[PDB]
Amino acid sequence: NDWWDIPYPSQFDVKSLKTQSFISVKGNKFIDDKGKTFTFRGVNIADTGKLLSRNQWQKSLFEELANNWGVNTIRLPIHPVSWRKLGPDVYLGHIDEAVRWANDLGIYLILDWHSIGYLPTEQYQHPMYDTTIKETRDFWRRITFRYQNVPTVAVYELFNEPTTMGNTLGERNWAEWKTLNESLIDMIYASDKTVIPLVAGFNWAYDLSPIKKAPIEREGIAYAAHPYPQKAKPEVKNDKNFFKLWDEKWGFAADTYPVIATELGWVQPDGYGAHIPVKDDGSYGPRIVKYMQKKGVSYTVWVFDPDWSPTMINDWDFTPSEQGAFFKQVMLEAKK
Amino acid sequence: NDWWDIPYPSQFDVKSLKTQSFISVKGNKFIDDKGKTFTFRGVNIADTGKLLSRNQWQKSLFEELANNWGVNTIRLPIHPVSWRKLGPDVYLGHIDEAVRWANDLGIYLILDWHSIGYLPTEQYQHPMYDTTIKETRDFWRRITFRYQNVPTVAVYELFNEPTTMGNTLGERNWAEWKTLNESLIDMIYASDKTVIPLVAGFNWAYDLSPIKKAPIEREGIAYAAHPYPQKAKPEVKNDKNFFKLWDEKWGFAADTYPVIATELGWVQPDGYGAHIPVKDDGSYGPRIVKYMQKKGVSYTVWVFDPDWSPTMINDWDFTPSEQGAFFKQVMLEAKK
Amino acid sequence: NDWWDIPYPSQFDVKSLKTQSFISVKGNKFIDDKGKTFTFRGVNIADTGKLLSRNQWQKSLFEELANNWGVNTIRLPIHPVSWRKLGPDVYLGHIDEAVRWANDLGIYLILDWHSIGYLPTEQYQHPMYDTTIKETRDFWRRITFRYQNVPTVAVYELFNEPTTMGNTLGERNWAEWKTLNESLIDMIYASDKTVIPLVAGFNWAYDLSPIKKAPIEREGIAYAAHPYPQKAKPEVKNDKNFFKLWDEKWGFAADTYPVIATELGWVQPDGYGAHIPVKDDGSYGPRIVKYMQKKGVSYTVWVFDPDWSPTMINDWDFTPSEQGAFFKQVMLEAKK
Ligand SMILES: [Cl-]
Ligand SMILES: [Cl-]
Ligand SMILES: [Cl-]
Ligand SMILES: [Cl-]
Ligand SMILES: [Cl-]
Ligand SMILES: [Cl-]
Ligand SMILES: [Mg+2]
Ligand SMILES: [Mg+2]
Ligand SMILES: [Mg+2]
Repeated sequence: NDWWDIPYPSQFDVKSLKTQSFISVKGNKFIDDKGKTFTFRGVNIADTGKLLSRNQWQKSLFEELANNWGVNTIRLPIHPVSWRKLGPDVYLGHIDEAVRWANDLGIYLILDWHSIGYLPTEQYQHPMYDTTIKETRDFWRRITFRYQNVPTVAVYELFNEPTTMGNTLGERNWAEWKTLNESLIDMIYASDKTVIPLVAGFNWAYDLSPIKKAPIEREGIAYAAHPYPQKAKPEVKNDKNFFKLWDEKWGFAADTYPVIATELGWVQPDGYGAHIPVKDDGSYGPRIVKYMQKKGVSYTVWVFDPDWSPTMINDWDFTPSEQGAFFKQVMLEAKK
Repeated sequence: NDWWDIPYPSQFDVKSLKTQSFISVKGNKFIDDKGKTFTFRGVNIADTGKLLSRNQWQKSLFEELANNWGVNTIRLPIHPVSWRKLGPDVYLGHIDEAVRWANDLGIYLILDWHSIGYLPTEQYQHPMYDTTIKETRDFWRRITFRYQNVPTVAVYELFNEPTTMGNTLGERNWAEWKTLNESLIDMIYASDKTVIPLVAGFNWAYDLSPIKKAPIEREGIAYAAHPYPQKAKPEVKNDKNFFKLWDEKWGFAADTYPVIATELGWVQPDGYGAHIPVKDDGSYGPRIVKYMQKKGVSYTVWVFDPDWSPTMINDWDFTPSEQGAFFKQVMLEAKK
Repeated sequence: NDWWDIPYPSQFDVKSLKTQSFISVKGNKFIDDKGKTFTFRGVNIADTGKLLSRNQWQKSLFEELANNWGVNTIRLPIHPVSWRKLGPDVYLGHIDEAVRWANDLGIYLILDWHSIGYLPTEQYQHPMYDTTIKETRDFWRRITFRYQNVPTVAVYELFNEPTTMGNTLGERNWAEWKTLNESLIDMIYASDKTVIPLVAGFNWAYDLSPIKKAPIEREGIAYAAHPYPQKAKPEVKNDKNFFKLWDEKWGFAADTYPVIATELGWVQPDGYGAHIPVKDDGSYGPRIVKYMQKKGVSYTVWVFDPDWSPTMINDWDFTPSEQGAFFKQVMLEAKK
């Protein structure tokens, strides 16, 4: 163990993959490399470390989703605490497995640096999300180098949920956040220009309104939105009123840039692991789907896991939950 | 030990306390919530970890001080190395004990993030004081959330002693330091507006002169001063000359803002643990007391401990030292 | 093990040294304190931790170099990973040994904080070089205090090789880098004004061109250059064309400031540990020596070690390599 003999890193072997189209940004759409408009449709699964701990990190999970749930995309929420606990080298080795599985099934990955808080002050909602600017840069530097020229890995979601929690974490400042995303994007593009960065707004990735006046000044990006049921709070709960509020905060973005709702979903207020902002009577499902389909918005439901809520499944035999059965039918129909 | 099951933090239970007035800032004074002018008068004790290590962290210490030494305030100098060694969760559990003890005795706490150095460059006088901007923010975020609405915890002293040690630690810059304090204050006020932040100047919390032109731009704060005997160095040592020098550097602040001299004290030049700037023949005692009483300045003597110098006590039976006997009489008389 | 009893640091004992001239900057030259023009001529050796691990950290190494290789200078490349692995206290104790050895032999040390990457974003070429702004400041704070007034330690080389690796590590920005060096210099000069800071440019300490318009705004400094054989790439390889390219990027600096080429050297393209940018047929040796001698440039060859390449020696009996035999003759002749 001489530190001077520690190897320089290696890149994923693209020859190990079957042919797969690259996804790219064109105006306000994604397109495949055949030129056809593309929509990300799929789910989040849990952090790789959580799945490994219960022996659920396996190809059979991806096969279930691709073959039975109609997904074309899986979002991997890589939690900083798990990145550190497994260690970068081991974690990347498991992401490699996901790449191979996904490629074999013809589906795509969104790699999400899964933190919640305010990166400019390095203050977070919970220790599982704890990180630094330095560690965040390093994650993207390592990821972009390793998966250079890998079509399967389509989207780099830079920071899951920006929030200052009522300014208890710092003073939210769009200019500062914009500049930091631009810095990350520049590192990424210096290493791989074929990948799609995904940028989020404040109020837990809900409010993209700042981009009306001050969008990120880089091409080829998309914007994230997390339009959970309780984020908009109209006094009268109907399509028209939710649509208008969604329009104002995030939906407008889809007129100019591609948008991925990288989290959405619900559970009954008296259901399993129910909490604000995910409580709903179920009318939200058809509403958000109708709204997204109208605008051509892409999405990954939270979450295809039986422990973390709101769940899509009740157990590891994949018994569907209320929202699981709903979205499964939606995705299957969209696939046709 | 699954990291996703680590609990979110809880707040101190205010129902566990007896009725106690809140202290607040009004102009250049502190007032209690009955509207009466209030003066912090008390002592520092040692870091909680030091006391626990010798089994001296107990209610009987607070009882000695309240009943026999006339104090209405105790300053807790929380050293970053001890915060890390005990760990936040355990350290906060011991601060809870202090809150309950102090509340029962009708006295107040000043919570002091006890570092010495230059936080903007993260360089310090000694490793026991080592911290980062990130860790400092986190400390105040955790403290402010936990003690929301707790009258007993009156003052949040953001950073004990700013100094660049002759610019060996960085280039002292008031604008940069001011901005950082303002950032901390904003985090604190976003979580609890009833607490009093206490801000310090350069030259080891001695020089408040920068606030003449550029005071912190936030309401409800106070300023710290550490007017140890050797900080002012008049050629002729008398009341008039020390008073003028104190006026110029820190005393003037009390005309506009409340001031707490959160450290002061002396030992004979040939006494126990004697060092610059605490050496004095004893004439300093009546002088600083006269000066503070004239201006209505609050204070906490350093230190009610038999090991750390200058001591107020010779042993844990509370045998008074020279300065201990002096200040004990002063505080007892002021209490009457 | 009470953290409050951890000692404050001590300074190297200058009384332990024999008389040795201080080296200082005067215009574009170094001069000794007798007023005579001085040129650093010597070698790098490996990191102290690497040498200790094979029992090669000993005075006999310095004696070999001074007595048999004509050196007046040794550059110590202190790798951050090794600084952390040995720990500051132990590492400084070994640097003390080097100081005593070097002083006894009448030779000088360049202390090099041996990182490769972009310090403003804290991203690096390899983990052995990993550091932070905080740790880098702390290193120089500790070094400058300890070796105050020690003539033997002549040059503080602040950061070995700045590079953004094609902007994959961050966006190279001269203004930001300049400001950071100025910050380090100010810390150093606040502690010891007799030492020479050595500042490097981008493209792995190759490109000093930014200083034409925006030199570091501090007196008494020198500039580093690492003119390895493949850094300049003329289509026709001859003296004239290399000289012009070297002139443009780094050589011009020697007209106004002292310059130390703190790394240079070569190995045959099919030789031991051959890599870009050190591959050459050997014509580089006479060329760079001629160029440096013309301009009065100082230098330390990389590297007097049998493992790290390009080597000056084949084994620890000091069998010379191709470049070793070449530079040994050059230095011996220059000494005469
Ligand atoms: Cl927010
Ligand atoms: Cl809730
Ligand atoms: Cl200062
Ligand atoms: Cl002293
Ligand atoms: Cl560069
Ligand atoms: Cl190569
Ligand atoms: Mg890709
Ligand atoms: Mg309070
Ligand atoms: Mg020196």
